Amino acid sequence: GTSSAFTQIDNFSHFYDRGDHLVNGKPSFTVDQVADQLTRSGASWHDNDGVINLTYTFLTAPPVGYASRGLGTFSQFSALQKEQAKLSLESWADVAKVTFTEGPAARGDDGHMTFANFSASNGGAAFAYLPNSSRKGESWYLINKDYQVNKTPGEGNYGRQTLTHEIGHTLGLSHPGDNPTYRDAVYAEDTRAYSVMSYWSEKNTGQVFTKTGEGAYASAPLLDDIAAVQKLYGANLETRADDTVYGFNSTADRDFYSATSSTDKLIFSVWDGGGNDTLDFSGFSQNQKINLTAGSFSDVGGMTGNVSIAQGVTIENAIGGSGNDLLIGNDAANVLKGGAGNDIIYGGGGADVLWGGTGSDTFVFGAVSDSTPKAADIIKDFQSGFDKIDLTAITKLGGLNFVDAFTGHAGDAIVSYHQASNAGSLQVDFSGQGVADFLVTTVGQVATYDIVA
Ligand SMILES: [Ca+2]
Ligand SMILES: [Ca+2]
Ligand SMILES: [Ca+2]
Ligand SMILES: [Ca+2]
Ligand SMILES: [Ca+2]
Ligand SMILES: [Ca+2]
Repeated sequence: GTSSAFTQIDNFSHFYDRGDHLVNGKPSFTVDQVADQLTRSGASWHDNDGVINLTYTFLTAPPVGYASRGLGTFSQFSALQKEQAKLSLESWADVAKVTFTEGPAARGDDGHMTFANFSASNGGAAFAYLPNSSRKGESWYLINKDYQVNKTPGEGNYGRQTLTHEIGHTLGLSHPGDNPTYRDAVYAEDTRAYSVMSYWSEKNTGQVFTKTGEGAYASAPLLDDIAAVQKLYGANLETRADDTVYGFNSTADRDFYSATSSTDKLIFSVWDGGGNDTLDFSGFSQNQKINLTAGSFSDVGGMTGNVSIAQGVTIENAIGGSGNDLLIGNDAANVLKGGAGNDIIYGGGGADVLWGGTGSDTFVFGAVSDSTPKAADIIKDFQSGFDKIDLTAITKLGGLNFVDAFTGHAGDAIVSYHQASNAGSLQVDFSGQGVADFLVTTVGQVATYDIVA
């Protein structure tokens, strides 16, 4: 078998797997299957420049025919709503080739949107129309004494998510399915852990973002939303194409990608056009499970399934917090830092740079190709007697034969140390060709007893 450490890594890497199986009695849909689902109406704005340029107006007066809509008193968006709306608009433009410019409809634009409030509850909390309808571009928001959610939209609250959700609808995204409850969902991932378009909470799929009496809602497009809107309009590869840090010490310049306190409730899906990026969750004290796999989910900031990387995005670095975290790299050369606590770090393929941080850290290797002589990982702060290099996924617990020189026998391993440069190394000849086919270098001495195999 393998160690528990490896099993924890493997289990997490597969924890949110989607497609080809039932979950909650419903088919599990992959991101692409949901992208189709969310765009099943066939409505979209049309381009051309290969970009959809929309204009939008915060209506200052009721349109012609307004009174017939049964919405009651019309009112213009407040400055706060306009500010939040713009942030919501921006979060969509960030991921797909659609732009929103405040202004009147213009012959040069691909469509025009309108935003406004109404006071009669009968109109519903908020609503919008698909771009193929006669009321294309419109979204309306209820505000009255009995319903105040839309009066103060803000990062993380439902008021902001409503703006995001309604704009998504005006862009052509349908709600995930047609006294309905999650039981009526067409697919398993129809919850707001995967899409802001969903009516159902993340609890239905097992994620935990918050507790009773508190609201926690992604302010920006989530994993499936991004897939859906890019399917419609193409991915916007221009955004944050330089190096970007998301989370703590964020350089993403987006309120929803920023954490400044251990109590922050991050719920976001990372879209990025390139560069050398980092998910920095160093400010959290809770156990985290960070997955750098494209399209995968992470448990961040004491919550679960709240962070994800959009399909097509390569995130290279991760920094855990003070909790006992799991860090899973991808094929790229990753820099993974555990932070305090007892972490389990899995670099994956490519030559990685691993920092255990303080605590007792375990560096897991699941395949020889994870760390070869020509592309070796380096553990920058290995602490013998406390840290561990775990090769059980490879050796299946068969053990290693620690020698001073490869004898041509498979399983032979060599622990070396270079006192002058405080550099250590673990070489292994798994295949038994008489030469190392696996290599891990360290800063700090490694002893045979620090190896789990
Ligand atoms: Ca970037
Ligand atoms: Ca990158
Ligand atoms: Ca940690
Ligand atoms: Ca650590
Ligand atoms: Ca890697
Ligand atoms: Ca590696």
